[PDB]
Amino acid sequence: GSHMYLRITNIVESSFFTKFIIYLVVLNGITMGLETSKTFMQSFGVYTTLFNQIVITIFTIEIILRIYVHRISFFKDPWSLFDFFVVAISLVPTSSGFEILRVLRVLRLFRLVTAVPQMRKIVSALISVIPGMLSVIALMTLFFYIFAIMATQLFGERFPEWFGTLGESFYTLFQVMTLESWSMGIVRPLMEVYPYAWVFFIPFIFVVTFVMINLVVAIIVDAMAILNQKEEQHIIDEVQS
Amino acid sequence: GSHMYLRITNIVESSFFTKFIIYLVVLNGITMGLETSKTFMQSFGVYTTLFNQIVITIFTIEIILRIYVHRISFFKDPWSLFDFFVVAISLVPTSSGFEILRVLRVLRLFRLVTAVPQMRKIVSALISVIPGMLSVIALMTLFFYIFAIMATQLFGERFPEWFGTLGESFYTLFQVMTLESWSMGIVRPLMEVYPYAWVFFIPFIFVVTFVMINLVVAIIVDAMAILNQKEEQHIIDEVQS
Amino acid sequence: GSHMYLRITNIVESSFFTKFIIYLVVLNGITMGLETSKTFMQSFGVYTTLFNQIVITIFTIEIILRIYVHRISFFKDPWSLFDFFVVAISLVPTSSGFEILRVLRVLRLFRLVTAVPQMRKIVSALISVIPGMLSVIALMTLFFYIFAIMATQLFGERFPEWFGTLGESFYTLFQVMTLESWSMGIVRPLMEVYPYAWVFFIPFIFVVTFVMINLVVAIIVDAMAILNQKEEQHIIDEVQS
Amino acid sequence: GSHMYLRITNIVESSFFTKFIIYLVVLNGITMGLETSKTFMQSFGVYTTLFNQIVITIFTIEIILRIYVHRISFFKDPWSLFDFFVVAISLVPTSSGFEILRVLRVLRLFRLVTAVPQMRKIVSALISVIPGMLSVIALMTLFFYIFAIMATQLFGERFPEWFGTLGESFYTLFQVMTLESWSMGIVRPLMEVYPYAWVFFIPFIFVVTFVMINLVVAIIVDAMAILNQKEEQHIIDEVQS
Ligand SMILES: CCCCCCCCCCCCCC(=O)OC[C@H](COP(=O)(O)OCC[N+](C)(C)C)OC(=O)CCCCCCCCCCCCC
Ligand SMILES: CCCCCCCCCCCCCC(=O)OC[C@H](COP(=O)(O)OCC[N+](C)(C)C)OC(=O)CCCCCCCCCCCCC
Ligand SMILES: CCCCCCCCCCCCCC(=O)OC[C@H](COP(=O)(O)OCC[N+](C)(C)C)OC(=O)CCCCCCCCCCCCC
Ligand SMILES: CCCCCCCCCCCCCC(=O)OC[C@H](COP(=O)(O)OCC[N+](C)(C)C)OC(=O)CCCCCCCCCCCCC
Ligand SMILES: CCCCCCCCCCCCCC(=O)OC[C@H](COP(=O)(O)OCC[N+](C)(C)C)OC(=O)CCCCCCCCCCCCC
Ligand SMILES: CCCCCCCCCCCCCC(=O)OC[C@H](COP(=O)(O)OCC[N+](C)(C)C)OC(=O)CCCCCCCCCCCCC
Ligand SMILES: CCCCCCCCCCCCCC(=O)OC[C@H](COP(=O)(O)OCC[N+](C)(C)C)OC(=O)CCCCCCCCCCCCC
Ligand SMILES: CCCCCCCCCCCCCC(=O)OC[C@H](COP(=O)(O)OCC[N+](C)(C)C)OC(=O)CCCCCCCCCCCCC
Ligand SMILES: CCCCCCCCCCCCCC(=O)OC[C@H](COP(=O)(O)OCC[N+](C)(C)C)OC(=O)CCCCCCCCCCCCC
Ligand SMILES: CCCCCCCCCCCCCC(=O)OC[C@H](COP(=O)(O)OCC[N+](C)(C)C)OC(=O)CCCCCCCCCCCCC
Ligand SMILES: OC[C@H]1O[C@@H](O)[C@H](O)[C@@H](O)[C@@H]1O
Repeated sequence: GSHMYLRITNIVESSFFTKFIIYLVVLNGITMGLETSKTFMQSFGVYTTLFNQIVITIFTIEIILRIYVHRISFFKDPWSLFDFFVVAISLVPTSSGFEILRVLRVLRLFRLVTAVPQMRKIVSALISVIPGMLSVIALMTLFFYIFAIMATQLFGERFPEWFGTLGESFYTLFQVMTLESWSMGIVRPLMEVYPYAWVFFIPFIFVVTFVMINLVVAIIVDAMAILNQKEEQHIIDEVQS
Repeated sequence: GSHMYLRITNIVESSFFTKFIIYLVVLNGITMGLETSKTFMQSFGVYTTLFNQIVITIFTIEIILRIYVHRISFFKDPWSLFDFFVVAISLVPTSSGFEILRVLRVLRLFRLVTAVPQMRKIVSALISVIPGMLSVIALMTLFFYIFAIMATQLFGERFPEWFGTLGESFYTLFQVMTLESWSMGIVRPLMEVYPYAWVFFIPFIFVVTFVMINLVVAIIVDAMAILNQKEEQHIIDEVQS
Repeated sequence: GSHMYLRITNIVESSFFTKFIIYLVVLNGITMGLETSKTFMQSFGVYTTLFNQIVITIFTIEIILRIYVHRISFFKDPWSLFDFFVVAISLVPTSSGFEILRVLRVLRLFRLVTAVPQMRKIVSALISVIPGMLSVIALMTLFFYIFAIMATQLFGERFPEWFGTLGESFYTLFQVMTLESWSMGIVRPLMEVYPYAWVFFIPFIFVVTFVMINLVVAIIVDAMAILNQKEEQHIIDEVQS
Repeated sequence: GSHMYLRITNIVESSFFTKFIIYLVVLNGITMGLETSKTFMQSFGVYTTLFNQIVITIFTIEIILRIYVHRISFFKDPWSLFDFFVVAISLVPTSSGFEILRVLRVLRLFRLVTAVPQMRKIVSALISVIPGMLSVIALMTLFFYIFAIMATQLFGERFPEWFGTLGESFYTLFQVMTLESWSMGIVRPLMEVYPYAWVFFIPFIFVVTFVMINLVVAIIVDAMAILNQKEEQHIIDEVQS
């Protein structure tokens, strides 16, 4: 709380600071689309590469400033950690030879989420449902795991591409979950060799489908139940009192 | 409010006027189906072309009359603006050389929506949900935008048809959203060259799917919550009073 | 109400009568599966053909008896009319030369629905939702109709199989509604010739999808609202009284 | 209740016993994944085969102990019966020559469900919805059965792979239910020979789809109705009393 501390603290926390960052993101966003065209890149490429290095500099300063202001409270904020790791990624230099990190640089456009509070509320809303499903996700994954193992050893030898490997079978089973080509592309070919392959995949399709629908039904109905508790208690004690 | 004004105002606003338009639309509707058959067109084509020019004349008169009656209130009515722009389109002549406008002429059948009030209520109902989703739509589109950029530069060089271009990648990503052939048609081919391509598309499939379902769940549950507020207040103050 | 009338009326209305019919249906049901195997048919075919003619005789008698008992009240009962028309179909003889009616004979197994009251309740439940959707169905069909006409004339000339005809276009548009191969099978081929074909089908996919989901959401939420009216009135007037 | 009985009864019922089993399952689970790699199997295969025989021994002892403790109450517990039949399967020796039972051995990983009570609650939750649907399932299956018979005899002769047989037709009809390639893969080929085949499959697609959605809607709305009964009674009699 020194006098130097509050100097920067009043900047960082200013609406102009936030607004300025958003301007940059929206600008670097448009810039990253244009960088997609080799035509544009041949003409104006050096400009954009610099604007890019400019922006990432600013964002590094910015993240350093917020760390001064917020201190340990910054590394316990998920939105700040995200901003951190996105900016960290952008710093690993293009010479790294692993172009994956060059492409991951686009994740900085997600600042337009962490910085706009109406976006934060949505993402928070969406994510909020997930912790109640962790056990169902675990059940589903165990299920996938068991069936991946059985598939690999029923079909891996004749169908190595689809089932030669735990991973390949996981992949194929996820594909059948989405029902994408599950019969013409997978199970019908399978059955020219394993005529009962349908006894594996149909029940797999039933379970996995039943569970997902039931997840959604339970979420709606159990929420409506809580809304009803809060209304019961209110009505019932405006009557008692 | 002159005496000439109300002369036409009583026509325009008459049930017979409305009924007459609907008759025409339903007639021009049947006519536009028959115009689809070259057989029919070879026999009776000139008849229909004229009936068509007739109807569009009437509709132009009609729209002019409603503008006299309603004045500035007409250009603040979305149903009137629609009727306007559909009739405007039909006026651009067949010589224009841009047959798109010739085909857009079919949109005049949508008068059967703007003119029948039971239809207006449905469309109004449906559209009513949209303004609350604008922020989610924006989040989704930003998401698509970020992933379109990463895809274009991970896969555009070897897969120009599916990913050579921001637009092509947008297209393909929408296709994967609907899950149409996402694995046999897209990701499996992709992985003969980029074995980890599944680390891109599966999480993309999870997010986009999770969000859409969660949109629907939130709409049902948040509405049921409002219905519960209005019932709380009623019950609670018939008790207080 | 004569003494002969009630003689048969007590049979027709007896539990044994109903039970007997169900036995027959379940028996003719098993029989119609076995008739599917040419092996079985070569061995036991003449037996089954007769059992079949037997059963349809009985059912004709049965339907005649119920008409005596129920009189005009029988032709105002949808379950009876169904039983009627299914038995009518079975009477048109195999010599007719239109094997469609030979196959429609299988519809008599649906007696196992019209005769078992737990089934009747389900089907009644399901059908009950439909009259409230008639206007939405009409909107959807008008929509399909307008888009079928535009598609036929944008794409019918180069793509006669998918769009050469109002009917063909209806078909294809229903296929795109279910999203079956809409992109790899239809729109991607289309775009090698009409690069903007995506401006037609994507918005078509949005509308048709939006509407169906919104139909379901409205049904759940509007029902929950009615359940809330009936509970309001009860609570509110046990308080008033 | 002898003194020897309670000796083992206190073990079986101990938290350490349960915990120990779970450790084993999670260990044999990891082991069954590694057994998937021929590389690993060539190096460490004999180890795993023994660990496997070890674990199944333990589980046999374990199941015998729980039978002593629980007696007839064990064969009326579905979770115990499952554990039983999974362990029974594992006992049939590898010499049996029916490798299906060798693969079914993986089902022992489902102990991680029967033994962890948070999992039991989920599966119990999910299964709980099913008994109310039995009649709808029956209606659906009758429906499939009737349509399988009609399809087999309309299309079995020209399309033996898809419809030559009651079973083949069942399969294909389930495929059309999931909408997987129903048009490009099935109905479009069908219509080059049977131009009206769409009069069969489209209504089939409507019914089967309508029913499934309606099942889900009814489940949500009928539950919300019960939640409303329990809240009515509470509110209404805190007012009466
Ligand atoms: C109602 C909820 C439903 C949730 C269902 C979840 C069930 C599990 C989903 C798994 C998805 C499919 C994963 C997959 O593709 O597996 C690949 C990997 C290893 O494969 P690998 O052999 O490297 O590569 C296969 C492709 N190839 C041969 C061309 C290189 O295989 C693995 O290594 C297995 C990875 C397991 C991932 C578990 C994901 C947890 C879900 C997170 C929750 C998100 C909520 C929004
Ligand atoms: C009862 C359950 C208890 C919990 C158990 C959870 C942990 C299980 C881990 C099992 C790990 C098994 C890994 C494995 O077998 O890898 C197989 C393959 C590699 O095959 P390999 O033949 O070694 O490749 C040789 C390559 N070459 C020729 C070039 C030399 O590589 C792959 O296929 C990739 C491996 C994907 C593993 C996916 C793991 C899913 C975890 C699910 C957890 C569920 C918890 C409830
Ligand atoms: C839960 C809500 C979910 C909403 C998700 C929305 C996410 C975004 C959907 C985008 C849909 C796909 C658009 C698409 O095809 O992109 C094409 C264009 C430019 O492509 P272009 O390169 O011209 O042509 C590609 C095809 N080709 C090469 C054969 C000519 O690409 C563009 O120019 C991008 C256009 C962006 C459109 C944004 C649409 C907003 C949705 C409206 C809300 C409707 C509610 C009923
Ligand atoms: C952090 C985000 C901030 C917000 C940013 C939103 C605005 C972004 C606009 C980016 C515009 C980039 C346009 C672009 O790169 O076009 C690429 C291609 C043309 O490639 P090009 O190589 O120029 O074609 C040469 C043709 N030749 C050979 C015959 C001479 O043409 C195409 O591929 C069509 C371009 C489709 C653009 C789709 C725009 C989606 C907007 C999403 C907005 C999300 C807001 C939350
Ligand atoms: C995990 C949840 C993520 C959710 C957000 C999505 C993030 C995006 C992940 C993107 C992964 C894309 C992987 C892929 O296959 O892309 C292609 C690259 C490069 O191909 P490469 O393997 O170099 O083969 C080149 C062959 N050649 C020379 C003949 C052309 O392949 C590679 O270089 C493989 C490298 C694997 C990277 C793994 C990245 C982990 C996720 C990123 C960090 C989280 C951000 C929130
Ligand atoms: C949320 C509700 C969604 C409802 C959406 C309904 C929208 C309309 C659905 C239409 C379905 C597709 C009909 C179709 O395939 O059209 C074929 C016919 C004439 O085709 P045609 O040229 O004879 O044959 C085409 C095939 N070919 C060339 C190989 C012989 O084309 C016609 O003749 C048109 C027939 C219009 C049928 C209208 C159906 C009303 C729906 C009934 C409600 C059921 C509720 C359970
Ligand atoms: C503003 C809307 C007002 C309401 C209008 C509703 C009534 C519309 C009826 C239109 C009837 C048009 C029939 C038509 O054009 O048929 C075209 C084709 C036959 O083509 P054609 O070239 O004659 O075949 C010649 C055969 N050859 C070479 C062997 C001699 O045959 C076909 O393609 C089959 C025709 C399918 C008709 C589907 C009708 C859907 C009704 C939707 C109603 C919506 C109400 C809200
Ligand atoms: C809203 C609820 C929706 C429920 C819808 C249920 C409707 C019926 C589903 C039937 C699923 C398809 C069964 C199927 O593939 O049929 C095959 C068998 C005999 O086929 P088969 O000729 O041996 O083999 C065909 C394949 N081939 C030629 C290559 C060897 O065909 C048969 O033998 C018939 C088997 C009937 C099974 C009935 C299943 C009851 C559902 C259980 C409820 C689960 C709830 C989680
Ligand atoms: C009104 C309804 C009353 C209830 C009726 C329920 C019971 C129906 C049972 C019917 C059994 C018919 C079995 C049948 O026809 O099998 C046909 C084929 C075998 O064909 P086949 O030509 O004998 O094979 C000869 C093989 N060869 C050349 C090597 C010598 O093999 C197959 O295709 C497999 C058979 C699949 C049977 C699926 C049964 C579904 C039950 C649905 C029950 C619904 C209850 C509400
Ligand atoms: C409308 C809602 C219905 C809902 C319940 C479903 C009822 C089932 C309808 C079945 C329609 C099947 C039509 C179809 O394409 O089947 C094939 C037949 C016969 O083929 P065909 O056209 O004779 O060509 C033979 C060519 N050859 C000599 C070289 C082999 O094709 C024909 O013979 C065409 C005949 C069209 C029959 C139209 C039937 C109307 C519906 C049945 C009455 C309602 C029952 C509730
Ligand atoms: O206590 C919080 C502090 O953590 C340290 O790691 C940093 O160097 C400081 O700048 C930060 O304020």
